[PDB]
Amino acid sequence: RGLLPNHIWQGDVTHYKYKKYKYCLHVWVDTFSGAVSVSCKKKETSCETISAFLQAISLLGKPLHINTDNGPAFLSQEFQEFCTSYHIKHSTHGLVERTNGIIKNLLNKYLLDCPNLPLDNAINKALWTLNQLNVMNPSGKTRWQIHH
Amino acid sequence: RGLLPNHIWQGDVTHYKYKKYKYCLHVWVDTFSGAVSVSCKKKETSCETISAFLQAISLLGKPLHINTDNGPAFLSQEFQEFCTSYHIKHSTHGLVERTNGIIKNLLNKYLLDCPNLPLDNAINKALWTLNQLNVMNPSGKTRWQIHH
Amino acid sequence: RGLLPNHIWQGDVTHYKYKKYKYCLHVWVDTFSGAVSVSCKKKETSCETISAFLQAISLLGKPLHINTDNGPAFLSQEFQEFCTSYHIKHSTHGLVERTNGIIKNLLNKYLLDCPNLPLDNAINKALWTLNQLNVMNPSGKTRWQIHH
Ligand SMILES: [Mg+2]
Ligand SMILES: [Mg+2]
Ligand SMILES: [Mg+2]
Repeated sequence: RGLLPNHIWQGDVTHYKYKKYKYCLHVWVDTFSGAVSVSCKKKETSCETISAFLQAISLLGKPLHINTDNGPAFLSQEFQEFCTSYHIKHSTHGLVERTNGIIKNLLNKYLLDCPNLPLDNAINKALWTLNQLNVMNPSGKTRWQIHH
Repeated sequence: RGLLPNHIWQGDVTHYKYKKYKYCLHVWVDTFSGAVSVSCKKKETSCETISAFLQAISLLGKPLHINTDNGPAFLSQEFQEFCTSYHIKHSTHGLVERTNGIIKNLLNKYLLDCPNLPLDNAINKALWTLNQLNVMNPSGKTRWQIHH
Repeated sequence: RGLLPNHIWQGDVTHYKYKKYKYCLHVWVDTFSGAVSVSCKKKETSCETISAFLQAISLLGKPLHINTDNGPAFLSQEFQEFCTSYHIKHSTHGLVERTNGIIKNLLNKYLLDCPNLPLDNAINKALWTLNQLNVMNPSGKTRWQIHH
């Protein structure tokens, strides 16, 4: 739906069980490039949501428009004030699901390749692998090449 | 005073009290874009000054010319050798104060939003928020957009 | 041998003794820009090799072609599958040695400047110093300027 990179992003929190803890993967994806940010958090309150959103922006640039679900972190006064103050349009009207699934498959593969190592490493390598290594179809480009 | 990004930077150390420790915020700011680096350090010796300066350069690019105060870390043989070896003009002739103040206000806001979380997180989110989110006047651009 | 940045990289693991432990510096260098990645690892199995290679790619971009020695991490089924899946040509035919030496000299200098601080800090500052600060001859440019 975005017409160029950083026009319109989609965001949701998805859940990932590892060692009997259910982590909150905060996931943002550009609707034009398919480029992704994901932050592994223990929670999904406004303090973690704003934080993941800043991580995403540091990696992808500032979006003009974000679309989320009606989850309460996204509807909090803290998140609306953030978006208003920094001129980010926020609406609340599949890309994220499909991106979640690709993330989780890479995350699982990296956990098994390196079982000794922390969850954060696997998330990181999943993230960078998807954006920079993965060649997309029909374009022949990576998300990173289309985005930047 | 700089004519384009990375022509001339201003640098100083400012102090920030948190939990009865006075941290040294090493702050560099581009005089053209207003783009900022800040590193939270426990000290301001040459080893920390060179380190913050490398953090700044990794984030902003290499400057042609830096201007500092006469603080001893900046006048150390270690810092002069660094600047000489890598062809960075160093002179020792408000932008930093005003930038300090904006940093500290964002840092305080993030500490109160997230009281449970470490100082480093608040510094980081202050830093990225100021460079990438904040829209400057009359230009309508962020520091990041002007700088890069 | 590369005709522009990210055409052809050279990679090897070199060893660095610090406090009676022999670390594995995984080193990648672009044959055109001379730009470098180095990751300090405890080991050189496929899990660490793929990880250092992702660190390198995050910093330098995705290469078309990599050349390594016949070390077993590079010949592992895991590393060949990685290269095949993401369309990176891998051959197994001085740049790395000379780069190792420059890295190690900067690493030693930073350890002595800051003896109190961890090895990882010295590696990091060595890495960024070499890519961004060091002016190369006859070009007058840093590795970073040529690469990006
Ligand atoms: Mg949701
Ligand atoms: Mg001072
Ligand atoms: Mg070898």
